[PDB]
Amino acid sequence: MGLKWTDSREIGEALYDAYPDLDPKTVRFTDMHQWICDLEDFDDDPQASNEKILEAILLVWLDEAE
Repeated sequence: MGLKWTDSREIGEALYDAYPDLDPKTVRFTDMHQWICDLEDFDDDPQASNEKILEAILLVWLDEAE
């Protein structure tokens, strides 16, 4: 039981927490999925990263970062 796809907010905060130096506008779904799948705390499904799944996480990263 780690970071879950539906739990995009906790993930968004995780991303901004670990990567406050990175701008979520320049971060694409691909790039984000690399780091989010690289997360040691991440534990759900590495393949079911639906676009809107990654998008929700990207959008919340935008929300937190700015």
